[PDB]
Amino acid sequence: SNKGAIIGLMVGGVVIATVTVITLVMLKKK
Repeated sequence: SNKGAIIGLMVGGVVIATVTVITLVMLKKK
């Protein structure tokens, strides 16, 4: 359908993956 369609999920796929790492550290402040 579109080879570029995935190129847009690059920037949106890294951010959501970064916040997940920080979240784990948040609760670690226990």
